[PDB]
Amino acid sequence: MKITAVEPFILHLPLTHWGVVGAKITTSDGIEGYGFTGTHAHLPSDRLITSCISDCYAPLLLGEDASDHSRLWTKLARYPSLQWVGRAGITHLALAAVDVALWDIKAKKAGVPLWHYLGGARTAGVEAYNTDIGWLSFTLEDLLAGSARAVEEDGFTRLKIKVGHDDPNIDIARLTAVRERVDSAVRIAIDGNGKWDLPTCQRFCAAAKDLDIYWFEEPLWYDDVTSHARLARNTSIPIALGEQLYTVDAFRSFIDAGAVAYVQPDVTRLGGITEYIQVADLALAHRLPVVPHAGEMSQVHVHLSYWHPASTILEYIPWIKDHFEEPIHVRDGVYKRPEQPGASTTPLAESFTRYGKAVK
Amino acid sequence: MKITAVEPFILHLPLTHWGVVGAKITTSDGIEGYGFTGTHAHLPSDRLITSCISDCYAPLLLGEDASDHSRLWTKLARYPSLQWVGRAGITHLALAAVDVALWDIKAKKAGVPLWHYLGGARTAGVEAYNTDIGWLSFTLEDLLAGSARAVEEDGFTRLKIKVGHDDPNIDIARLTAVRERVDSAVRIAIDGNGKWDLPTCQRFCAAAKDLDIYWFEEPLWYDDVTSHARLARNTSIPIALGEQLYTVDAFRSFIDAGAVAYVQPDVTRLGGITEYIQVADLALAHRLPVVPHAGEMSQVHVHLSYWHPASTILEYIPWIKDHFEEPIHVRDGVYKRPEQPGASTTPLAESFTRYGKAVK
Amino acid sequence: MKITAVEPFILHLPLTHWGVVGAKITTSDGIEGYGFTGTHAHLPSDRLITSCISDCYAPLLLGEDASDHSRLWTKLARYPSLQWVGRAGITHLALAAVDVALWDIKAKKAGVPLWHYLGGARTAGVEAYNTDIGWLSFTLEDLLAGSARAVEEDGFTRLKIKVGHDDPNIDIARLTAVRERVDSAVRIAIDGNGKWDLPTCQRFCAAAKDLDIYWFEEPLWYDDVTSHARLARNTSIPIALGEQLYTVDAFRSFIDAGAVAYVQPDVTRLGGITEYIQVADLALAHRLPVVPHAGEMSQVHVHLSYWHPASTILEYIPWIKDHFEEPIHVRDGVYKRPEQPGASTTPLAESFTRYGKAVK
Amino acid sequence: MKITAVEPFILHLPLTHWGVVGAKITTSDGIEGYGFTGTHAHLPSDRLITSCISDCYAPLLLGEDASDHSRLWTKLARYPSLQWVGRAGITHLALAAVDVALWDIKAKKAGVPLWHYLGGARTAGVEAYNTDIGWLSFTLEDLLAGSARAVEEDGFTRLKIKVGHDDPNIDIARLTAVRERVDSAVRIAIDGNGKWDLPTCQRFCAAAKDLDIYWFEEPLWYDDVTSHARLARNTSIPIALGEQLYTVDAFRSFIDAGAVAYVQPDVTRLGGITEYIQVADLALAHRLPVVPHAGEMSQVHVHLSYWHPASTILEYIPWIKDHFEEPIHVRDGVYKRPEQPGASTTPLAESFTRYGKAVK
Amino acid sequence: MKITAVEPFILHLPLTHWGVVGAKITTSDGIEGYGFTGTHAHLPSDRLITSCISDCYAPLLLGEDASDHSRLWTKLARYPSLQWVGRAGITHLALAAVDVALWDIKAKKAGVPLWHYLGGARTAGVEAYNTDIGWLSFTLEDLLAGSARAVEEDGFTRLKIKVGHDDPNIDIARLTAVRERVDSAVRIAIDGNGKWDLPTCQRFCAAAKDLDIYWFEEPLWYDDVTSHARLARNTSIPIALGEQLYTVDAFRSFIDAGAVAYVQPDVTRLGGITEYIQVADLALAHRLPVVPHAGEMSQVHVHLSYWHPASTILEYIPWIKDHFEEPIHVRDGVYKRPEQPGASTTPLAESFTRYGKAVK
Ligand SMILES: [Cl-]
Ligand SMILES: [Cl-]
Ligand SMILES: [Cl-]
Ligand SMILES: [Cl-]
Ligand SMILES: [Cl-]
Repeated sequence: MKITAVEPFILHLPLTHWGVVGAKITTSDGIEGYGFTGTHAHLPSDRLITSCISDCYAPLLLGEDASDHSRLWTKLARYPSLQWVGRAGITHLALAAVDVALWDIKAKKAGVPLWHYLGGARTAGVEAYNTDIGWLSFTLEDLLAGSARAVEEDGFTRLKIKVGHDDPNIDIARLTAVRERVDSAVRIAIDGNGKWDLPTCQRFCAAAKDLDIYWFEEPLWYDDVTSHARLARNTSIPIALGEQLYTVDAFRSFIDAGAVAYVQPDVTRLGGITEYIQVADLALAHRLPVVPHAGEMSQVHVHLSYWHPASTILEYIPWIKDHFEEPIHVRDGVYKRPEQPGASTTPLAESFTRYGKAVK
Repeated sequence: MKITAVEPFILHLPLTHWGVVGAKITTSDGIEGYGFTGTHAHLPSDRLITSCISDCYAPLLLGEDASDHSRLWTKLARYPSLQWVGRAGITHLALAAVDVALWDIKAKKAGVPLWHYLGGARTAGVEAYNTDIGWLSFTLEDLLAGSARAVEEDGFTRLKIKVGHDDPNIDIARLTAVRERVDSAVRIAIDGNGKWDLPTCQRFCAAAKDLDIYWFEEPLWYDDVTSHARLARNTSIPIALGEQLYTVDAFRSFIDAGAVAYVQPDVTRLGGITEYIQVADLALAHRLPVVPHAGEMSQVHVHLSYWHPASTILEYIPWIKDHFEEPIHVRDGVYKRPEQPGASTTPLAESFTRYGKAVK
Repeated sequence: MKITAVEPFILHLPLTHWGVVGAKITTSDGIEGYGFTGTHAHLPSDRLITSCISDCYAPLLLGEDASDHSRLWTKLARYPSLQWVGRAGITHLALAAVDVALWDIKAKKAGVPLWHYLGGARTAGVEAYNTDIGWLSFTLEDLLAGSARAVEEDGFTRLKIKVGHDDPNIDIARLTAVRERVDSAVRIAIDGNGKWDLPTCQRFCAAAKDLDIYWFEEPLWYDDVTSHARLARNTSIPIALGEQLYTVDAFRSFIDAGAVAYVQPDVTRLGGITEYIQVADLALAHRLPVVPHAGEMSQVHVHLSYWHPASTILEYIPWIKDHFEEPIHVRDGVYKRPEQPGASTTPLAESFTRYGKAVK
Repeated sequence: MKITAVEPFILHLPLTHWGVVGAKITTSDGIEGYGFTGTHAHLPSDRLITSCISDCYAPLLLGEDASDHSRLWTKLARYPSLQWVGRAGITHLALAAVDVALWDIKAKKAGVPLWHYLGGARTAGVEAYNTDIGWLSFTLEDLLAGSARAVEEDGFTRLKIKVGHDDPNIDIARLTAVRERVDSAVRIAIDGNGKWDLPTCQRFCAAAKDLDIYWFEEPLWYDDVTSHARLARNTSIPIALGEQLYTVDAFRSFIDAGAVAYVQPDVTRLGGITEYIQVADLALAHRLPVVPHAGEMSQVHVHLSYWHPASTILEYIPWIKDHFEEPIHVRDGVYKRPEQPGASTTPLAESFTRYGKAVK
Repeated sequence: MKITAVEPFILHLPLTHWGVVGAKITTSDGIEGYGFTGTHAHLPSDRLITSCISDCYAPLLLGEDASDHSRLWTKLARYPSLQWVGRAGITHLALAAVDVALWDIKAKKAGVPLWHYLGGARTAGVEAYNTDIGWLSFTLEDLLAGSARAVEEDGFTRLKIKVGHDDPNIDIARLTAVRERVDSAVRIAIDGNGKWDLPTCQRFCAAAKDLDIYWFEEPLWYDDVTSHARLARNTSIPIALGEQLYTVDAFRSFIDAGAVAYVQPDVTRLGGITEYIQVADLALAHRLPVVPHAGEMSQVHVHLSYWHPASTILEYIPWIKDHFEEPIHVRDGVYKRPEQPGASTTPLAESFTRYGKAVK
């Protein structure tokens, strides 16, 4: 159906805030689709994304058939003046938001949740891992208490804990303490957020040999394929990355080099669901697991991980879920399978009233 | 909707015959989907495929929601007793037929042609190349006359000519004659159908250095990645292959080795549209062109090439088109964009009446 | 001598059953040869193999000199309509059965067991490893009791234990318990049946560093060479595979990549003895050991491992041996050397009466 | 000296227009530095860059010592909320403008042209190549006349001609005609602007074997390293690229892979002069020539090429030079060495009056 | 049957002479097997081989079952004191003679020619190439006359011509003259007998670019794998080698490095038929053609090429054929298929009488 309106929006949601920055696209039948990227919720930079949506993309969308999501992806991504200042960064993040909104429309029009629209479920239950208990800012005391709570009270058996102290031996100590505190059958991944260099990572990985580390996410600088490839060969600890990669080309470079074992596409960083599927298919071809980064707090990725056969487990951070018409939900470490039509990107009406910010 | 019947069929269509061997799948709403593989039309081997469909796959399909095409692909592909004698060959070809039928249903239920269902057109016109004028059995005078007719009367600007004489210099002579006869603006690809070894191909490619060969399809043994990689490095002539590869895994091996430049998935050889899309996405990640082999005489591939953004040109062989509810059609070297709901796999009643063969 | 009859057969033998699916080939002198592949004993899929034998291969065999086993291998394997839907899967499994039957005839006509026909014994005793005590379905209690019995009562000093729980630490625990229970001089190989991905295998292999694992069979997806190559470089635990590979080309890809150390051809998966010997010679060239997978429960492989100089040890599963005219036999962990003319593929006459199933 | 103001500006200069989009930075002593990126001059996208400068970077610059250009590069590039939506694209282009402005200030305060500030001249004369005669839009007669005029009347001995027709043989025809028209001592580089795929490029390069092509710029997709590496090995024609690469990391990937011989950093695409120097030093380490792309129409690059010892020749496009206080000037194919203090980025008042656009 | 005698022999046959140096092995049933290596017919070095046979191998053979050819190969090859001074050279050449004799016995006892014993014919006719017209010692006029006679009078369509002048341009001149004289449909391979170094070969191959050279045999030093690999990548001319390689290990090194395309095992250099088959199987795995070198003047290789499916064409040199009970025979460029029981290694009585030399 024809697109009749494209309206950007900015929500600043409490955890200082997570930025949900995106597009509401309306079609002639009254269906409204939502898509968004994720930000640090600084208004002036959020507005660069919304300005791209309203000022650059909206004119390319109005009057077009929203059903043509593949064709429209290319129309926007390859628009010469925009790709000139793009292929990555703010134009690509704005593209992601539009793309997700178009898929939300497709599934809504079909009257089904996105995982069903795409071809059905590949599992009866997508297992979750809890990231929210693992932030680097936590004292050891608080890291331990939250980890224990997640496992002993909330039924998680998979956690992700941040590392990245200047001296990685501090992280060895923290992880050692967590390993002593929780049951051995708890899986523990770690995440360095690109903080360390190759030699630092080599030493840390050797020192972590007995800690049963599930994966090491973003150990090295985001755009440095070779360091990751060298690290992967130097340790048995699996390397995970993808959060920060904007394109299928970047994923191909990392995957083909053996620089990543756990592939982490993100519809808010790549060009939406469209480019996500391309990367997930690339991972499938290599028989590598797809574990997407929660740039949208898993609101979209729950669908993709219920559907795409290379998927395994799914990141859980509960910050924003209750602000959506269909919150993600985890019970005893398993994601509920979505039921509502669309991609569960639709915020509650009150979310705009309470947390919305002016785009201009 | 629930699957209520699965009926295999065999057509032996004249050009000595082309085998259209597949499945008609009916759902509770009365919609009928068709999918098929392509064979040499020998009844006893055709019946191995249909028996797999009726005796092995039908029990796994009846009562299932046809909408769940992704889940059902896995259910059939990974059924233990079947994959034990599978992963390639008969079982995988039967899987392809089923998968295509499920996608035909999906697009029929949506009321749109498959290319539109998938997200819209990536081009206003898919250019064709004529393979039917180039068979190795043609005398030089007939090769010349047909090549010239296709170009000068029928408006093709792209041809594919078979090679594969025991002495490749005979093929050099034939191609030299065609090049002299037709305008220089005619693109001419060639196809060896896996007939030669590496050294033979090295010599031939060097001898063809001035013939402006667009690509060399299946120069070497189908399962030999390394020979293709070595050939690709030894010549500037691009290598095309894929029509004999059964799995995404095989395509990954060839693509990552630099053993193929023109990637040729085939929904009749891979596991249908489902696996085709995975391979096309893999090619996209490498920025390689997707030019599918006409194992279904382009009835399905016309949709996929109109849609998938890595697609370029499309093989044309006119043998069976007139036996379909929506025949492919090429005018002035360009494929007509399909209009009818479905994947244009539905044959006419006359085809079954005149050319249908008993499956048991 | 001329082939006068080709008759497929299906036996379902108790361990729910193992399928012995093959061909009985009769020559003009009254000699009858037997060859077979192995299946899960599901009648409808077994019949695809027998239908290939009767409907496609028999016409190509009747009247031919059975002595010409090499020429006939090519005649069947490369028959255009069949290789079109082959190179792997059901056509290739049917080929294996025919090939083995032809070799059984050759040795029977010569009046000697196959290992002697081929050129004599390379060892005085082929050592066995017991797989039958190691199934993944066994409780730890039963795994321990059977392992202990095999070693302490039955004289095995080599075992193979299955792994592949979703959490490999469960397999670490099981193997740790077995290692504690049996003497240190017991060799223990493991087998994952392609269940895990690369990062999972890396972690498991590191965690198994002190368990003295003899080899790790099929750790990764069967058609994924690169993951196996990366794993092999990441651990000192040797990688074994081949059970699932249909062709010499696939073996070459794995072997040349350093993706396999223990080479496991199988006459029931490859194209019979003919293709087995090619793969064993390929392994010999690389000075790698040949340890064939018991797809025929070692009835044929006992001959090949007594003869081929790259051979080392031999898998033992006792399910079907007593149904043959010359059962394999293991005493104190050593295979008896076969005595009877042929390839010990001939079932007892009563086996057909008791366990035979109609092919049509 | 302390930064007291940061003012973005947008110029749309006629050649349909070239966008000069940047920042004027004022220090407490009244010195004004100018820096800019280059765009297609579409106001709504230009404003994304200026908004980043005013809304995001200005608060990080005001009150800082402009002398600290290295520290300030890092402060802006790594500001967490900005790098989160950056590392490339809009934020990085805005960073480039700021960085160039700070270097302009540095050289102005020193009272010398930038090439002198940096350490003096590596050559008595930087030779130019004329790009402006070679646009793909030119008819053959106009391509010929302009190429000949540049050489025979204006004293150029180096040209760059666009390629990129759908059929590269049209480009072969055009280049053949130019080669026949002009003296053999004229160097002719070509530029495909990322239009073709690997196989197309292989065929074209082989067809251009006798045309004495100096380099082939951007033959392939900008983010595809492997295709460039494979092409570079397949032809003797040198590959040039860099004008679309945003980071030193991307340049390292291409250079180390042997995917580029002529390295083309651009201060308007990389993070200014600061990052340009890093890339030029990387090229120097590989003994590869540095030939920067004219994203700033060589106003800045004339300094960098006069100075950096890996520099060779310099692109010339005359579109905007007359709008600057110190226009580039080429006589007899040689660039004039800049004389005025600064980086020759200061535009004339008339340019703002006639071609300036409102940023908000 | 038990071996009752082992008698070495030396024949110096005229073409200055070719040395046929080997073993006659008698079994208890009176069957006599013959096998031999090929030498330059210098008596004192020939006697080293015969002394190894009589003094070292005979004691290991007497009383053994000749049927056990595989076991006996190992017994002799690995005898510690012998392998200590072996693995190549004299001991291995003597081993070859013994091995061939045992296979001759095997086929004689079976009452069939060796190609039939091994499993039947892979072709209706093995094509020959004439080497005897191409010796480096021939003047150009004699090279021309003989090449033309072979083609125009004797019906050869395949020739091999020696190269190896100090200045390879003399060889270019000779080959150019032959190419001008004979029809273009004549295939012409060349052979340098290890005379040149890598750079010399690179220049020669480039100079031969238009001479349609079928293969370049032994271009480089026999034990230098890397030079061959580098040459093979530098030219389209195929590299052939193997006639100087003693072991399967050496062949594996060359084949896996891409240093050979035409694989040339020789039963007189490798350890007989036994090792030849291993190498032929290795070549088959790589889909490379097997074209054995005539160290036994094709008396044995005619069988192996009629049988082994990787075989293609066969070298022809007529020097010694008339001295055998079953001479090779070539008519119209095709080898006669052997008919007599055995491996056609049995010499005529006259050969011993006229050309036999005392071994002690
Ligand atoms: Cl996982
Ligand atoms: Cl194309
Ligand atoms: Cl072993
Ligand atoms: Cl230069
Ligand atoms: Cl050949």
